[PDB]
Amino acid sequence: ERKALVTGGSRGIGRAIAEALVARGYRVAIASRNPEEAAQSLGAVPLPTDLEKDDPKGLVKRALEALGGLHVLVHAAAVNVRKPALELSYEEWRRVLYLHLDVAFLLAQAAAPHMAEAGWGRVLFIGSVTTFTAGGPVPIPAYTTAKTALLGLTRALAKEWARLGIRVNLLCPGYVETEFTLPLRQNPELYEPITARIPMGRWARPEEIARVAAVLCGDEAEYLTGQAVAVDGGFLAY
Amino acid sequence: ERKALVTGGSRGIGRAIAEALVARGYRVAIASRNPEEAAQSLGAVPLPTDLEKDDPKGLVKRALEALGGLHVLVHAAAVNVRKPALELSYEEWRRVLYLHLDVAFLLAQAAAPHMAEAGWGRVLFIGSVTTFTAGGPVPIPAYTTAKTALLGLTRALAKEWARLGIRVNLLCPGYVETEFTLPLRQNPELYEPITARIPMGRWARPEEIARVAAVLCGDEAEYLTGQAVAVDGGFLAY
Repeated sequence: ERKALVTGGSRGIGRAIAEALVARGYRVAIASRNPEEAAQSLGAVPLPTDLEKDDPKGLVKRALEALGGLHVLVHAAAVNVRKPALELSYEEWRRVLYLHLDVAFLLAQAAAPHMAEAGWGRVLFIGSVTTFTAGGPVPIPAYTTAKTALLGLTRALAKEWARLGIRVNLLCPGYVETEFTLPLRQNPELYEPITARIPMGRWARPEEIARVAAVLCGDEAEYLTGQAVAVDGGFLAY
Repeated sequence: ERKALVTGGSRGIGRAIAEALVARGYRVAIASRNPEEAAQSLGAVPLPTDLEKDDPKGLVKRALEALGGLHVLVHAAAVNVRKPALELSYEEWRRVLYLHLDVAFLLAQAAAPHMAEAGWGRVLFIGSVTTFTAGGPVPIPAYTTAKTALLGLTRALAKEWARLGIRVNLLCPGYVETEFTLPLRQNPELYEPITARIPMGRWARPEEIARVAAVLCGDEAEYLTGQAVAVDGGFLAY
């Protein structure tokens, strides 16, 4: 019954979330550069797009038309430039901040009217342990800044749209085994020091993160809004 | 299949959580001073006890024997002495800190071995918006201290028991309509200023809080531990 749009939905965390939503009976549309194969496999509508360049408003419009409505928005698209601040160019800084933060704002702003019309909505932004820390041995200042900024956006939008029936939250996955994080998992100087700080002693599978994402996209979150929910195996608590 | 013990389970938030767990197929035991009627109504095992005086270890033992095991512990017992610090006696301070914090530690410490034996466990402590603030117009310094202390205990136990298959989290309900909070709801000078800060514009029903509690007591929290999850209608984000 609920209609959902998941960006970065062809692989990694986004894919896992899309699968979880389909399992809940939601009509799902996934956006990424080449979502065709994943969409057919998951049972979702494919929406090819380059979110680093294409107008976000346009993607929301395409989702509304493809689904016949829009109640849920999950922005799980991922990109990164893992370079220290003094090496990072402004173009690279902007690339990371645009996709993670500006697009988050633009997508949510475009989706809200439709959720309000339905009187029910769920916006789920994707954070990180870097929403609360700086990534430790990994040089990701731009990513850290963007993922922390999302907590402010989450609070701001949650505050303004609560009366409209929309809940806005920030799911903060910990260290997860995906293609996106391979550079970290393959480097011992990164993987070892990080994993030693995870009480559960292992990285997460995307599906384990998606279990919580589904909750934040359902009736379970009726009175839950403007919050970050960290699913990190105990990393931050360590 | 899962066996759960819920303190403060005859009314308010505890009762709602017990109901939610029974709905999930869990075998539940509720503890409070007079749980008989509620237990019969909910379909749970009654465990009469005065947690402000009776040895917590004894209650856990009684739960294990009544349920045939123990996988879940929810400490939702509630008490308060709403007096400013300069008026509060040490006895009153200790009354609040003992029931909310010391008993939390003692119950969890006693339950952990059984959860570890089963290789799966969920400990859910109950926080408050006072885990992050001081209660605003309400004079509750002891309660604030205890509910904030629980976040430290949550992190500490989560860190040590993660490898044992136990997840430990702090559910922080916002302003909820229960008998316990009537003094706040009945006073305009308290209710009005507080509610004006809740984006959703209303207090929660216990059942709405329980929806999230159930998640934190299930497989959805497999990779979620050592965290606080606030379900407050947007109050803290405001």
